[PDB]
Amino acid sequence: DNDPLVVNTDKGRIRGITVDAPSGKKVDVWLGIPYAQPPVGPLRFRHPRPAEKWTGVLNTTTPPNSCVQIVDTVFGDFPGATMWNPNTPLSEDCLYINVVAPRPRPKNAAVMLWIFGGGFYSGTATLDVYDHRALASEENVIVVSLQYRVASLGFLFLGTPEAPGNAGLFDQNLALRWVRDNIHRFGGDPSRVTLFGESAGAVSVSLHLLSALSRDLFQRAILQSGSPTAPWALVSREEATLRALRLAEAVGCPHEPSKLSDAVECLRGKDPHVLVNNEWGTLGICEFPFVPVVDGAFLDETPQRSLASGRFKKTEILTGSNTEEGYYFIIYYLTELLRKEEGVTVTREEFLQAVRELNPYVNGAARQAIVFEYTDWTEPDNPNSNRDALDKMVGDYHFTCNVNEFAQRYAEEGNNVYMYLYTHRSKGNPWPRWTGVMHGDEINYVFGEPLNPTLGYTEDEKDFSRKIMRYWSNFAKTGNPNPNTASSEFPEWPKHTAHGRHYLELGLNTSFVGRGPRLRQCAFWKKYLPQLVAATSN
Amino acid sequence: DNDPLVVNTDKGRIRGITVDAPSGKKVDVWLGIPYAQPPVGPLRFRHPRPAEKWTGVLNTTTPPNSCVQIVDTVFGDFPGATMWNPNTPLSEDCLYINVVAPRPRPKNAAVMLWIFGGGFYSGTATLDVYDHRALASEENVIVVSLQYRVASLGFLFLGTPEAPGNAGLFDQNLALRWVRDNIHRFGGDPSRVTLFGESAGAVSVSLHLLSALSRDLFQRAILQSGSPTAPWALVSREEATLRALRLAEAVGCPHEPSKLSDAVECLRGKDPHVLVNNEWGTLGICEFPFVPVVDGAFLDETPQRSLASGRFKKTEILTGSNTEEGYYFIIYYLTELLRKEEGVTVTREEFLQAVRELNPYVNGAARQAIVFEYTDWTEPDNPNSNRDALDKMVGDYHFTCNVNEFAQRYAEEGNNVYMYLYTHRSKGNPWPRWTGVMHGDEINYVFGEPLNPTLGYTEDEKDFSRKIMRYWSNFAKTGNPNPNTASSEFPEWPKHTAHGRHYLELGLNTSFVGRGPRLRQCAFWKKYLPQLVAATSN
Ligand SMILES: *[C@@H]1O[C@H](CO)[C@@H](O[C@@H]2O[C@H](CO)[C@@H](O)[C@H](O)[C@H]2NC(C)=O)[C@H](O)[C@H]1NC(C)=O
Ligand SMILES: *[C@@H]1O[C@H](CO)[C@@H](O[C@@H]2O[C@H](CO)[C@@H](O)[C@H](O)[C@H]2NC(C)=O)[C@H](O)[C@H]1NC(C)=O
Ligand SMILES: *[C@@H]1O[C@H](CO)[C@@H](O)[C@H](O)[C@H]1NC(C)=O
Ligand SMILES: *[C@@H]1O[C@H](CO)[C@@H](O)[C@H](O)[C@H]1NC(C)=O
Ligand SMILES: [Co+2]
Ligand SMILES: [Co+2]
Repeated sequence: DNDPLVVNTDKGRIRGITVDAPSGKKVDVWLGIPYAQPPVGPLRFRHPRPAEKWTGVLNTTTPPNSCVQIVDTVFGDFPGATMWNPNTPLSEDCLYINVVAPRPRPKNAAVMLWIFGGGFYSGTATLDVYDHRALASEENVIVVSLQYRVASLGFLFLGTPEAPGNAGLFDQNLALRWVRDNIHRFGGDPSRVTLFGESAGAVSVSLHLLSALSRDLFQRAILQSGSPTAPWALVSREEATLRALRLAEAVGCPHEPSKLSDAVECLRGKDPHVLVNNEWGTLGICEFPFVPVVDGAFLDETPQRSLASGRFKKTEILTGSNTEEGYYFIIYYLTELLRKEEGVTVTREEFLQAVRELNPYVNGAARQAIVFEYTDWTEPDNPNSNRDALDKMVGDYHFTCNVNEFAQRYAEEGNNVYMYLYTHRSKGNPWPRWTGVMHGDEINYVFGEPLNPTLGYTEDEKDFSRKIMRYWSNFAKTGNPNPNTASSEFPEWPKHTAHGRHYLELGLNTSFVGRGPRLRQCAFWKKYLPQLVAATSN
Repeated sequence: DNDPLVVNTDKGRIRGITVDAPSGKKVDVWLGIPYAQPPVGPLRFRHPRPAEKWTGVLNTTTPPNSCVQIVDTVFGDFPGATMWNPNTPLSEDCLYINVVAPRPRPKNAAVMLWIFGGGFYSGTATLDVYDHRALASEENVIVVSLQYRVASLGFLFLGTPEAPGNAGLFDQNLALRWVRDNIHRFGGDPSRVTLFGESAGAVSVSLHLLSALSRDLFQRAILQSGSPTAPWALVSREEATLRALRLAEAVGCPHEPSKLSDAVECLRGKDPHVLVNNEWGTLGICEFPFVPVVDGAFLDETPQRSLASGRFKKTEILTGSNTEEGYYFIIYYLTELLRKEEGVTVTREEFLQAVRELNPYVNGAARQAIVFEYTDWTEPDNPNSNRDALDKMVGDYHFTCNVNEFAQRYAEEGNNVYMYLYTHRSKGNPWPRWTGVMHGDEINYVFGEPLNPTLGYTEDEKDFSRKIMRYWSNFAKTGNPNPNTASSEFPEWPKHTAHGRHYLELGLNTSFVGRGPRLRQCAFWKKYLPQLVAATSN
């Protein structure tokens, strides 16, 4: 065909469509490309099979079905909560890819590949926050995104072939293989694939750097507020086996570790919606029932041992955190304290009880170390500072410091690292003004949501999106976010070197280069408190 | 006599002398006024008796004998060390008072009463650094000072009547009773006696607020680098007996706790220089062999209990610290490392060894907390930063944090407190460059030593001296260092209130107002580490 919209993929022909960006610059899109067999019936829980080849021309004009997942209804139809809720029908047949190329169609352009986040229980590529048209057109890159299986449906583990674990990661892996085989046909370069993700998506990106099966499938990596050394990122084979049995028990299935065939058989027979709804039992803050696991094929060691020994992809990294990571998770957890309303505060007594609840696995002498490290000693009983203390202890432990470990371990092995601290509140932010720069706020600006003027983003926010979109794309192209010839509009992002630990603050009216971020609080979590538990355990 | 230089005291007459203050201005001085029977022979170690009345007119014109103590000759003749050594001849007959009045002679002026410091083992009022002429003449106040017994001669305890303890403080108490009975005859107000001291002199001054015996002998208090809850300020009455028995053992006297009369008798017979030069056995950093004790008369409870209950004088307080309180004591103690020379530094392993030797009583799980709290996580193995960390751990624990606690409890019992942080180096400081603003560095400036034209102080340093001399004298006069009308050259010193905890930075080119200072580091020593040791120690 002389038509550019039709593209001969390795398994068949697909017809795309030309779509207007919100900027007014046209782009070619291909939405809902089948990259794998629908994991249905006996294929549930297992690793994906490549899609059966088709005869004729399939129209890839519609956003695909999202994977079966729970829906966030705790705050009803609250725009800040519902923006992450899935916007396409929930189906087990969710294994699809979306490609968006700029106009005119490039030759061998840099490929930016988005892997979504939702604590490995939720999320989808089809959300409007992940719109590719801005990032593609404004920066001249092939923006790609994929669906992977989430929750128990993508991460059930029993230490058996029929529930081998990491099925969601192998979904991502098979998509990376697809991009390598086919993205050149859409105007991309297979050798310049940059993986970028947020939260569990950023964790996923880090596991792809560590893993052997995906070591030769991409080039560079961006990691927004996530890393493979996070407490929640992985779970042990011993605990993962028990939770699958708990799921079977809760759903009404045979749930004995002696005979594990009977459990999976009926689990595959159950409705996928009742399966996901009965996952959440008694779990603490920021720990998710079904997440990645050290299986043997994808990963054959814990990410710490890979990181300690130095066994990871020798490539550039761009990573970072936000100032208020914890609040989002302490909103959904701790519901009675921290209500979704304006001007909430925490009294010292309420703060003292929260460290017990937010850290239920630590002795008591360790809990004394936590109350000292996270206290505003200028005004110890300040209701606003005590609320802030809760955000930081959760945010540092579960996100910021784990990004720092990963980034610092990449630095002192020779690779160039570029750390950010995202410090900006959107002017019309639906959440309370005390919540600050929450986990996932950066996403709105990296994907060019302010360039859509039908949303009421300011002029400086539009300039700020254009600013960080360049850093992201510049890095994906050449391995440096910095421009070729420096500018006042585009300040210097220095390397996060091992000896220096520098980072660039990302905000409206700044270019402040700090060091860390928050090295003392991370030193607490990663060095001090571990040996304090080791000392006081006996 | 209508001659003004003579004054008929309660025990006789004395004649003073007119002399020039270094500046050029003229003052009346009365040097070596006896206030006690020489504590000689039977009266050694016991509390002082008042002076026997004399006939005629005593020529009170020569500076008094310094009390028996050791001479600092580890560095030989280093000007920075020899300035604290005694400049008048050593004698047991040392219980004298100095009075210096400005001209024209006032009528009912504020009395600024100086108590010196030397770890309760050393010091004298006659030192050229404590030059009263400049202060008196510049601020129009009656500057008074006194000689109190130091070392074992001043503070020996065996729990007997013949060695009751606190003789040095009872010397000060009697000296305060003299100033109350007599200072109206020199032109001073007995009701406006403001005590002021540094190091152990500030401790002394602080205990006078606590004490029942000296409660009604003065008005206000100024406290430089000192506090009654300092670890070195007092020792236990249990320990202090053992200290005396070890001193008796060293000199060759009976050291049997069953028979204490033979010990004190034998000790009374020995030469006073033998006694002082055999006190320093195996004592760690910032802990002195003979210091104050809870006796029953001067103090009938520990300073911590009196602060717990609010049992102290209801008045104003002007207290503070310097930035580098520790180095001075880390130079003399621990001399193999950190020696007296330019550009010295401490490596990580030397820091790790230093924390063991500067805190040898803690259990090791506590050492991990100290190293964590006093390491620069920006650059953990920086030799400069590891050195400064040693200054702080000693400077905080022994000085800064006890000053803060005393100011805090005062502030939150409704008293008007004023906190400072002295941050200024003399331009011609003989000590090394790395030492910074060391312990007792402010004394030269509060006493008006920069106004001496034979010395080479800068004109900015002369202004800075006149600046703080005004604050001090304003406080002594009114209970507030800030001037009435609020001058532009004199910045606002806000009250160190219980809620805010504001302190003024005292430097050349700064009027910076902070919080604390070092509240986080003081919460470590006073809040966290105490409950750690109790958690860990079995
Ligand atoms: C989309 O697929 C459908 C069916 O698989 C096709 O839709 C038709 O194609 C042409 C497009 O100009 C028109 O006749 C109608 O829109 C549809 N007619 C019929 C008979 O199906 C088509 O192959 C694909 N879309 C396009 C734009 O080619
Ligand atoms: C210091 O004391 C002396 C002796 O009590 C005072 O009297 C002087 O005594 C000497 C004898 O050594 C006579 O030569 C002088 O004439 C006396 N001096 C005066 C001024 O009368 C002496 O007055 C006292 N010192 C001062 C400065 O008055
Ligand atoms: C913010 O920008 C303004 C000029 O637009 C300028 O004052 C400065 O760069 C920033 N403001 C500060 C640092 O107060
Ligand atoms: C204090 O420092 C500032 C720096 O901005 C300078 O302008 C000023 O001249 C300094 N003060 C004096 C008295 O020199
Ligand atoms: Co059962
Ligand atoms: Co013996």
